[PDB]
Amino acid sequence: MNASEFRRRGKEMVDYVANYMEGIEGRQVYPDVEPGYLRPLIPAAAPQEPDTFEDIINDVEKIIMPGVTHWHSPYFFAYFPTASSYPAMLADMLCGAIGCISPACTELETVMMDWLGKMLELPKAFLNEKAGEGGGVIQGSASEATLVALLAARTKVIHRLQAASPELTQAAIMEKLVAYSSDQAHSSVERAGLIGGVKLKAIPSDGNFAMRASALQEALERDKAAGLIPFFMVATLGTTTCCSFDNLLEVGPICNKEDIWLHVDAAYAGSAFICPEFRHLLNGVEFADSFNFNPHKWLLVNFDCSAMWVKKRTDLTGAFRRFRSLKMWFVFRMYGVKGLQAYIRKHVQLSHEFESLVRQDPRFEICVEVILGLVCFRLKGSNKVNEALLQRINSAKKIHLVPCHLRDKFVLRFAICSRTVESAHVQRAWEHIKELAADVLRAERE
Amino acid sequence: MNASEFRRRGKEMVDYVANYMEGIEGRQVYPDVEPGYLRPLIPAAAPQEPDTFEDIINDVEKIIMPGVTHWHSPYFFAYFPTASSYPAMLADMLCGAIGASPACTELETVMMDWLGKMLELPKAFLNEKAGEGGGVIQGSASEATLVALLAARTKVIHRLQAASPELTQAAIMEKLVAYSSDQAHSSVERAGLIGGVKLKAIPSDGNFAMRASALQEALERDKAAGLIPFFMVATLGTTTCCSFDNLLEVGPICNKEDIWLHVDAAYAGSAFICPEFRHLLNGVEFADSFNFNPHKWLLVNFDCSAMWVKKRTDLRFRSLKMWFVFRMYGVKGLQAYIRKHVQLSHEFESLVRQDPRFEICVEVILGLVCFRLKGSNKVNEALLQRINSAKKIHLVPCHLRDKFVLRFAICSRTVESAHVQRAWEHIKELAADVLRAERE
Ligand SMILES: Cc1ncc(COP(=O)(O)O)c(C=O)c1O
Repeated sequence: MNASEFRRRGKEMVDYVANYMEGIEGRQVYPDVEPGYLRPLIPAAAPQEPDTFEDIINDVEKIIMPGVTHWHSPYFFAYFPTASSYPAMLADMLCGAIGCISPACTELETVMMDWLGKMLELPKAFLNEKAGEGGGVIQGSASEATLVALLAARTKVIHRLQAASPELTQAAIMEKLVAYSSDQAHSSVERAGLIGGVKLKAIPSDGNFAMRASALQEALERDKAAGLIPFFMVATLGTTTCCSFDNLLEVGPICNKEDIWLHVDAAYAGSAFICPEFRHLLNGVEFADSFNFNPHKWLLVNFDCSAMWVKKRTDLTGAFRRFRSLKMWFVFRMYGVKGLQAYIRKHVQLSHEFESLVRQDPRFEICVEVILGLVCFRLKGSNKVNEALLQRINSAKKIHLVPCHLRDKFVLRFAICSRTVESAHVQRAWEHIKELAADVLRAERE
Repeated sequence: MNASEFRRRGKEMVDYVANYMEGIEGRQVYPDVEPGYLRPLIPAAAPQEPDTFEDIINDVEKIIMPGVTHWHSPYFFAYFPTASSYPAMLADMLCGAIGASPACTELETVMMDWLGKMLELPKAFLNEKAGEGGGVIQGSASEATLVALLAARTKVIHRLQAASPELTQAAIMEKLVAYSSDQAHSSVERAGLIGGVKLKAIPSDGNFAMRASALQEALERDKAAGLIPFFMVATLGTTTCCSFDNLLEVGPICNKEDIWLHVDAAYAGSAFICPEFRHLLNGVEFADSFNFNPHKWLLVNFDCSAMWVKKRTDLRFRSLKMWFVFRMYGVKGLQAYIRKHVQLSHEFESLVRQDPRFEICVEVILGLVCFRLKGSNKVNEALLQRINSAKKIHLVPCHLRDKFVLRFAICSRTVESAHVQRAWEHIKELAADVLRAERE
């Protein structure tokens, strides 16, 4: 098709999109289709002549929609929020026109990482605006980022021990290397240790599911005693399981003095640190060698955006593609800092709403302190009761919740995710959960 | 911003984008601004209140455009891998709104069938209810080559162990050999290193095609030296020139010698939707796997690389975009698209044959012309250097044998023979100046 025809149809698709979004509340979030429903609906071969746009869009409604998961539904309460903003869509559009994989890309990235750095109020050591030795950079995921960090640290320690002891071979050194994370850390850490070919050990967390000084130091002594070599440690701010926070201020100086590279994975919670109410949870970065979080989670930049800063950017070269700063730029300019702060606080509020609806009911309990946007709750009593509860919910198909385990407790996770969630939805949700609970607790007397 | 702001600014962006594409002829293909230009044009910190859309798009022209490459220019005469058609942009827009997905798994299966029939692969390769064999979208062609090689590795190991229970996997692998043309895309070499097997190049003939004589030789030399051939990559539309391995001669030898025959159609594979070109693909019946990237010529986004196997046992929502592109051009549209480009190629080819200073190195079949200035390597390097220096068009070189070469690829959506005329005349001029200098 020619330019002029894209105009008619692009604008049409813009309308089609807006509609889908405006009416999204109406859709059953999860698909109920029987395998192989699709093939009969689509012809055996490609068409010789072009089809009409009318026919194709109809077909998107009739054929594709029924078979897709609508995660932008405000009724999606699983995992963590996944960024989808209209400003990013507009960027993707432009970005599709230009194409990408020169200087505007690299430069807007550096400057955007500086914008974001100033927002999270990071130590100047991570910022390269005033000529600093460190800087920011966009990765595809927290996981990739953690890997990039593990491998920079690996390279580092090798270059150190070899400088001080030339006779020493790479193979012989990596045999000894040990890395760390909290027992609450994310799989991406294990992934990294295996790719990086080193040993990974978990530190036991405390009753707030946080890594502390004493526990980390036990570990280190234990492994140094056996001749192993600490080189890398990941600290999680906003664990996947229950949004708990490693004690960065306790752990930072330890890592420093033990010549252990400290990476802070803040993939979800990191977004909230642009609000002064939450910035303190980040106190400690001072000590970190690298810091990462996912704007494509809670900062409205559409997927593929992961933000990482390092104290020494040449440390990073040791590890040896797209135009993502454009999205960031659009999102930041189209919302402003204030608007972003509001986005965050609106979720946090709604999470506290749900929280206090649960407390208020003598039958339930909160399991972890509710810090920001995730609620870990439970029906008082047996696990089995709560596995029963989650079944009912997940079977009813109105909402969907993801259980986790906290030591020995089975726990239900409610997560404020979507861009358009209001107080109304959260309430509707809690109704549904509470009907189903009473049902369960009544089938408990039989 | 809310949904009705987006109905407005979204349609506005549709306009900005179309304008962009339409006037693209006029833009210089390469930035003429230095790393460092951007920071001072843009404030030091993010704004507190929302900026206006109007000020943002103005900033895109004034600030972003000078700093950007413009690979969608007709004057970009190489393969732009992240190039996209309009139907693809329409798809992306929807894909954004949407974002465990039964529709995306199943559409992909049907699209692979569509592509399949378009290329008219033998019935075997079809996943269309036949049972045996089938097709899959791999990440990239490198990833495909590696998948075939692993499948092939596994096959030979089982084969040899059934015959000789004593042989160990390790003892076997140490002796395995893989082959490909000496024009084999780099991604064969990588697949071998990861598969931990020996890779040897088969020398091509006067046409840069792999032939029986050369294949048999290597199988003889290596079998006798106690090695075991197990895998080969035949290339259809090489990445240096636009060469074509002879499947008719190579195929039968593979089947006989138990060599697994993977065909790498690369970029060229798309041309086989046209009857004129299907003869270059005769031989696939012998092949065990077949791969190509439809991005190049079937106007998709390159997240896509199609691969089929004769036997399936031996082994992001992409499908939507495919569906949109195929549904929106039609087969005939797609065909006209390849055909136009081939035509532009033969037109550039003429201009080249019509100047005695230049030669043509490889038969021009598809959208690529390999030519140079008659004479010396030195000379040509100098000509390429000053073409890129002028930044008005872009070309990439390659080495065929021992000889530097200029590749002219007609690849963009908007290319017309005017752009070709204008580019050739540009290439003549700087060749004059280059020739002069050489005399000194
Ligand atoms: C002949 C050939 N094989 C393999 C490849 C690799 O393609 P991809 O980058 O999609 O893996 C290319 C593309 O550049 C090619 O031209």
